[PDB]
Amino acid sequence: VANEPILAFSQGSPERDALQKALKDLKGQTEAIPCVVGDEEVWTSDIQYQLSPFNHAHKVAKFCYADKALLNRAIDAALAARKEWDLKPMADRAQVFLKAADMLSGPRRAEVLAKTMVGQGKTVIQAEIDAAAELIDFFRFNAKFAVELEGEQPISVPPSTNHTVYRGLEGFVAAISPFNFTAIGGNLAGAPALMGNVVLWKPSDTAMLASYAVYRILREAGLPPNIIQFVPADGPTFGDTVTSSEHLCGINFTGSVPTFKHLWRQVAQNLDRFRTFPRLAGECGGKNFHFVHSSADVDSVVSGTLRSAFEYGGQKCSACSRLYVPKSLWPQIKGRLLEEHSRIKVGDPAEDFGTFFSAVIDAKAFARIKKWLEHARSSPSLSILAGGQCNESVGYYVEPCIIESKDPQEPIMKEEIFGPVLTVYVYPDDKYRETLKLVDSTTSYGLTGAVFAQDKAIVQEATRMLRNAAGNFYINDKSTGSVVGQQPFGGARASGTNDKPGGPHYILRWTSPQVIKETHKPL
Amino acid sequence: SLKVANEPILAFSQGSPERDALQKALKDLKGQTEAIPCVVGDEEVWTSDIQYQLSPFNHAHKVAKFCYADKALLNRAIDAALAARKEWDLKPMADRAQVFLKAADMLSGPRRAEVLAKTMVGQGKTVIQAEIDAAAELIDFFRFNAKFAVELEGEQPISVPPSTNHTVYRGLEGFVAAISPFNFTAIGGNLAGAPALMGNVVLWKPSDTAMLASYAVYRILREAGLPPNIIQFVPADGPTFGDTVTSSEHLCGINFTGSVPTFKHLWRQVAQNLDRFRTFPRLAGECGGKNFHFVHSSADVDSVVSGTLRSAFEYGGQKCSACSRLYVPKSLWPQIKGRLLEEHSRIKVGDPAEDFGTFFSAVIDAKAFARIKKWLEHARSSPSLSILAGGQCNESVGYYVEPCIIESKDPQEPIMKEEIFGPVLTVYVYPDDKYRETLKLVDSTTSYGLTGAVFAQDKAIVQEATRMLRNAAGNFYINDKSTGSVVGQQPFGGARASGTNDKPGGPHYILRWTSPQVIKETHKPLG
Ligand SMILES: O=C(O)[C@H]1C[C@H](O)CN1
Ligand SMILES: O=C(O)[C@H]1C[C@H](O)CN1
Ligand SMILES: O=C(O)[C@H]1C[C@H](O)CN1
Ligand SMILES: O=C(O)[C@H]1C[C@H](O)CN1
Repeated sequence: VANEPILAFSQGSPERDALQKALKDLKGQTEAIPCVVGDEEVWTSDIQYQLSPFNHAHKVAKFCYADKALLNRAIDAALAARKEWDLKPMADRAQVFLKAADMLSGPRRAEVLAKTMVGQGKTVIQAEIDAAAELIDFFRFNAKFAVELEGEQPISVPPSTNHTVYRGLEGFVAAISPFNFTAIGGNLAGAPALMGNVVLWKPSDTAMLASYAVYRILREAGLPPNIIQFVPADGPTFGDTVTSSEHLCGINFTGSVPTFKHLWRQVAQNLDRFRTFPRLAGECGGKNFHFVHSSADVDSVVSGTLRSAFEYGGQKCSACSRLYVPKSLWPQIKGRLLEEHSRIKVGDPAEDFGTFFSAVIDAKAFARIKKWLEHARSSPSLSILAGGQCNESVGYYVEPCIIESKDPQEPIMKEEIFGPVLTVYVYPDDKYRETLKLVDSTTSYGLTGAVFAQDKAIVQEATRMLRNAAGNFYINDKSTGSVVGQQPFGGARASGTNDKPGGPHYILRWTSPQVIKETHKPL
Repeated sequence: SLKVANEPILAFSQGSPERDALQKALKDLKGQTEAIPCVVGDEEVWTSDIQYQLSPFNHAHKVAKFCYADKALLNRAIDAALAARKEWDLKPMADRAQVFLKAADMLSGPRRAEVLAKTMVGQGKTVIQAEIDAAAELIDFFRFNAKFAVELEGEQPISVPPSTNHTVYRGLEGFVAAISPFNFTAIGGNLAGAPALMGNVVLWKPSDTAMLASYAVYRILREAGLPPNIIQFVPADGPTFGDTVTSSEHLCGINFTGSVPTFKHLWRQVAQNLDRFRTFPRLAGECGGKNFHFVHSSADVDSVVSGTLRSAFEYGGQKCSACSRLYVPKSLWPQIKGRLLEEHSRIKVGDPAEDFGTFFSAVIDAKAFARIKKWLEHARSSPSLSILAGGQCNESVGYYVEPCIIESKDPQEPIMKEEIFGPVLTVYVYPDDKYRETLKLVDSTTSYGLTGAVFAQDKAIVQEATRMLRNAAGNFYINDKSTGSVVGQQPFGGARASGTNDKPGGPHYILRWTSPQVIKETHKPLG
C-alpha cells in the first residue's frame, strides 16, 4: 500500500464540487445518532447534543449516553461474537478495512470531510488530512502490517513444526477517542478489531457526527455485528463500567494525562476481578517546541510555526506552543510573525474556504483558553504581542495569540492549553546550549519538537540533547502533521505509552500470540 | 544482519570432555561456600543483612553467603545507573549486542561446566536440566536477542521527498528493575540482559535460591565487556526491593518472572505512584500456570506416558510449564494407569551431583517442601482424591519429595486448580463420549493460560481441540510434552493469570524495552 494522495480542492475540481454539495447537504441538519449494539439502534433518555463549534445554534447531532446497563449488554453481546471473529483469517478481517478505506477515498470522502468540518470546526484542508488521508492510511497500512505479521513465524526443526497464531486478546477492548481527529477514533476502535478483538467504542461527544459516519462505513464495508459497539456515554460512567468488567482486556485511549492515569489506577485496583491483565495504551498530548538556532531559515521558521501553532486552532497533541528564538533573529521573527498574524482569517470554514482556522471545539475549551489569555494579561513575565481577543456569541471564537515570556519556565511554557496560543522565549545567542537544556527540562511532556538550523554540527548536537524531549522530532520542519508509515507517532514522559500508531509495531499491542508445536514422531 | 543458530545440547557421555569438566566443577563446589557481594558499578558492597543459599539436596551445605542491599544501597545503585544510561543508550546497537554474543560464547565453552555445576548444586538440577537451562536456553537468549535487536534497526519508515525519516530505537528513560525466579538460571540472565541490550540500565534482584548461578552469569557479562553501572547486582529482600523501585521517580520498567500475587502487588504499587514517575513504567510479567495434558482415545499411549512423566516430574515439577493435570479417557485408562505406575517405580530421586542416573532431586527450599507436604496431606484426607503412587517426603538431608500421582474424581477439586510447583500430578478420567464437554472443563477449570498439550492421532480431534483450547495455553503442544520450549522455535508465554505474554524467545519481546523516536529531516525550505 501507498499513502492516500492529499487533494488540492482547486476551483472547478471534482472534489471541491463534491465537498460543497456535502456541506450544503449538512448546513441545516441534525442527525439523530443512536447507540448501536449489534445491529440494534438503542435510545436512552440521557439525550445530548453536538454543536457546530463556529455556529453553536446549529445542533449537528442529537445522541444519547449509554447507561451502565446498556454498556454491560454491549459487553456481553460483543464477547459472544469474539471467538468467530478471532478465528477468521487475518486477510478476511483486513478486507473489511481495505474496503472501508476505498469508500472513504472515493464515494464517502466528501461526507466525512464535511461532517468533520461542521461538527469539529475543521477547515477543508484540516478535514482532508484527517478524515480522509490519515484515516484511510491507518486502515490500509494497519491491514498491510497485520497480514505481514502472520508471515513472522518461528524456526521449525524436524520432527516438529512450529506455528505462531496471532490471537486477539481474550475479552473486550474499550476504545476512548478524542474530539480533535476523526482518524484517531477510527484507528483506536479499528486497529484492535482488525487484530481479532471486539470493541466498545465511546466516541468523543464533540466529534459524534463524523465518528458515526466512520462507524457506518465500517458496517457497510462488512464489519459483522457486535465487533465494534457504538456506545456514546458519560466519560466517568464509561470508565467505571469498563474497568469494573471481569472481561476487560484492553483500553485504547487518546486524551488528557489525568484521564489516562485515572483509568490506569482503576484497572490496578480491580486486578483481582479480571480474567487477564488488561493492556493500556494511551497518547496524552504534549507541550511541543520549535527551537530556532541563529543559522535557521527565517521564512521556514515563520511559516512552520504559524501553521503548527494555529492550524485547527492549536487543538493538536503535536501543536507548537513554545518557540525558542535567539536574540539575533528575534527582530526578524517578531516582525514577520506579527505581520502575518494580521493576515490570518478566523471564521466559518464551510462558508469561506479562505479561512485559516475556525472556532475552538466547545464552551469548556473556550473557557480554559480564555483563562490562559487572562493569565497572559496578568503575569509580569508575559506580554501579549498580537491577538488575545475571544468572542463566544456565535461560535467559540478565539483569535490567534502570540505572547512573549521573559521567564522560560513560566506556567504558560509548561502546561498544555490546546488553543491558538503561542509563547515565545528569546534567548541570548551565546547561551544556546543552556537553552537547549531548558527545552528538555522545562515540561513534563515528550511528544513533538522541531529544531530549525542550517548548521550540521548544531543539528547533531541538538538531536542528541533532545533525544527524550520528543518522540517525533523534526529538523527544519514543523512539529505537526505526522504521516502514517512515514512518521509513526507518539512519545514518552507524560505523553503516554508511545505505542507508535502509524508504524508496524502498534498492532502488536492488540494480539496475544500463541505458539503451536506439532511433533510428528513418537516421543 | 547476523547469523545465529540454537546452541547444541551436549550428551555428557562417559569419557567425554564435557562430562569430565562438569565432574571437576562439581568436585570444586562440593565443600565450598562463595561469598557473593552486591555489585554497584565495579564496587563490591556488603551490608549487615547476611543470607545463605542452601543446596536443596544437602541443606547442610551453604553454597553461597550473600547479603540483602539496603534501601540506601538500592538508591545509590539507581543514581549510578542513571548517570551511566545516556552514554550506554547512545552506543550503537551492534556494540551492545557484541557484549551478549561474547558472553554467549563464554557460556558455550570455557564457562559451561561452571554455570551447569552452580545450577546443579545451588538449584538442585540434574545434569540435563542444568544443560538445557544455564547453557542452552541462556546462550540462546543472548544470541537470538542480539540478532533480533540488530535487525530491528533495519525496520525503518518510508521517506518521501523532500524529507528523510529515521527511527531511533531509544532505550527507556529511567531504570528497569529485573526480578527473577529460582527455577531457571536462564530467565534471570534474560530478564536483566534483554533490557540492557536495548540501551537500558538495570537493577537486577536475583532469586535468593539461585544466587550462586546468577552471580556467575553476572560476572560473565562483566568479563564480556558490560560497562559498570549498566546492570547493578543487588540481591535484596523482595518487598524492600519492590517498595524502593516503585517509589523512585526514575522507574521505567519492571521485568518480572514469579508468582501472580507478587506481580499484581508490583502493578498496584506502580499505579499508586503514577504521579511521581517521569514516564509510565512498563510492567512485564510471566506468572506460571496449571498446565494440562489432554489425551484423546486415539493417542499413542507410549508418548503420553513418557511425555507426561517428564513434564510432571523433571526438575521436581518446578517449572511454570510443567504438567500438573492429566485428562485421560476411560477407554485408555487401564493401559495408561498400568504404564504410569510401572514407569513411576523406575524414577530415581537422589543427589544429582553424585549420581548422574538421578531423574530429579530435592525441591528448592523448606517453604516449597512445606507447601507440597500440605498438598500430599490434602490428597490423603479428601474423599475425592486417592494417591496412586508416591506420597512420601523426607527433609532430614535435603528437601526430598517422591513423585506423586493422584487420581481425582472431581475435575474441579482445588488440586486441579492451584499451582503446587512440586512433583504432584493429578489425573482425571473422563468418559470417551464426553470429550467435548471435558475439553470445555480443561479450558474453564483454572485461572491460568500458560502451557498445554493434546495427545491424539485423529486430525479432526486435533483441529477441534486446538480451536477449543485456543486461550487455555499460550504454548500449545500436539503430541509432545508441555515443557521444554526452545528459543526461536517456541517463543514462550501465556495470558489469563499467566502474565502479560511478551513472548521472550521470539522477535517481539525486545520491543517492550525500547521507546522509539522518529526523526523527520526536511531538505527544502518550507513554503
Ligand atoms: O490549515 C489549513 O486549513 C490551511 C489554511 C491556511 O493556509 C494554513 N493551512
Ligand atoms: O498531527 C499529527 O502529527 C498527527 C498525529 C495524530 O494522529 C493526529 N495527527
Ligand atoms: O530431566 C532429566 O535430567 C532427565 C532424566 C530422565 O532421563 C528424564 N530427563
Ligand atoms: O520450560 C520451558 O518451556 C522454558 C520456558 C522458560 O524460559 C523456562 N524453560
